[PDB]
Amino acid sequence: SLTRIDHIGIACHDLDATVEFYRATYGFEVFHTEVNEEQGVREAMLKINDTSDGGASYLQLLEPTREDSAVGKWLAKNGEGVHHIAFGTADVDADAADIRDKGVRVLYDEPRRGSMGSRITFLHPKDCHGVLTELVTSA
Amino acid sequence: SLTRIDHIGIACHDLDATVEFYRATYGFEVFHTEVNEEQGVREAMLKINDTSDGGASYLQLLEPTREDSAVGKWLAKNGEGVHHIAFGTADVDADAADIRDKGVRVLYDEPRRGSMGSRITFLHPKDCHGVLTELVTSA
Ligand SMILES: C/C(C(=O)O)=C(/O)SCCNC(=O)CCNC(=O)[C@H](O)C(C)(C)COP(=O)(O)OP(=O)(O)OC[C@H]1O[C@@H](n2cnc3c(N)ncnc32)[C@H](O)[C@@H]1OP(=O)(O)O
Ligand SMILES: C/C(C(=O)O)=C(/O)SCCNC(=O)CCNC(=O)[C@H](O)C(C)(C)COP(=O)(O)OP(=O)(O)OC[C@H]1O[C@@H](n2cnc3c(N)ncnc32)[C@H](O)[C@@H]1OP(=O)(O)O
Ligand SMILES: [Cl-]
Ligand SMILES: [Cl-]
Ligand SMILES: [Co+2]
Ligand SMILES: [Co+2]
Repeated sequence: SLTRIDHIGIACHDLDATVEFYRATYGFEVFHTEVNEEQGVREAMLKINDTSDGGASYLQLLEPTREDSAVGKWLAKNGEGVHHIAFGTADVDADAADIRDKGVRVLYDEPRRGSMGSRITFLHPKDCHGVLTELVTSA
Repeated sequence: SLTRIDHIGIACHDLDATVEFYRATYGFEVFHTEVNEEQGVREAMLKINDTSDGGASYLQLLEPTREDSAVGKWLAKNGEGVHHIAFGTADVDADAADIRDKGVRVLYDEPRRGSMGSRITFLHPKDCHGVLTELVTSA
């Protein structure tokens, strides 16, 4: 079952500049940074709060590592802004299988590696009224 | 201080169809619905979780009441998708005054009425790396 908003994925041209804007304007600190070569992103997680299911909610700031990537293509077309939303679950494999059985396109057979060792999948935005939708089980 | 993600604002052509997609696909229920004539929206709040600051996080589904509105114009230009993000605070007036003092454009002098009697303001998306950003104090 999906038990939280895990994160808001925000695409930006310059991660270091955008991280500084969040820190200076709101006082949000960097929880974690990493590069995901498979996804083609340099990412910064800013933790905003903890959640009633035992997890947390983050802003996930993303800069593309290459133009030919999900976020590189999206930035080229749309400019900086919200790229995806992510829901947390204790069992991404089971929740993904249930949602596949409703005819929503699940982009990965098997969950892949996301932030901080998480296991992730995505739902096609054209099946979700225009919202690229991530499912996340934390490590 | 901003202590939670309050909500994700999602623009849609047909609120009743989009609410049904969230209910059928994820099991999310309607927490509240209302019309905001000033903002030009018919809205549905779906509660996803409670938050460590005592508040909650929602999906805010929005259908425009008229074409000449924030959401009507955005839908016309961009199609269905994420429209804004909202941060919760115990004192929207003070947090708005601090952010005004950093040169980020605050759209309302005085917080206005939002969902469930809340007091809200917005930050200009061109000052926030492309993200229309709401500040919310719950009633
Ligand atoms: C690591 C991490 C984490 O949480 O752990 C992350 O979040 S990594 C985050 C980065 N990774 C990902 O996003 C992986 C999942 N995304 C993808 O696989 C792809 O971006 C998708 C969904 C398939 C789309 O393919 P592609 O990038 O090749 O562009 P596309 O040209 O195929 O676009 C197909 C249509 O979908 C629309 N479209 C594309 N990206 C979209 C988005 N982010 N939100 C809403 N709509 C979107 C686009 O406007 C096209 O619509 P029209 O037909 O033109 O109207
Ligand atoms: C009740 C409730 C609740 O929580 O309680 C709600 O949330 S009600 C939610 C609905 N209410 C609101 O959104 C009120 C706040 N929004 C506004 O006042 C306006 O939409 C804004 C920000 C000023 C923009 O003005 P307008 O609608 O007239 O369109 P615009 O043509 O002025 O656009 C100016 C530029 O800003 C860009 N722009 C417009 N809306 C945007 C959005 N949602 N996210 C990111 N960028 C956006 C647009 O692409 C233009 O960029 P280019 O220069 O072309 O690149
Ligand atoms: Cl990697
Ligand atoms: Cl009203
Ligand atoms: Co993500
Ligand atoms: Co809102």
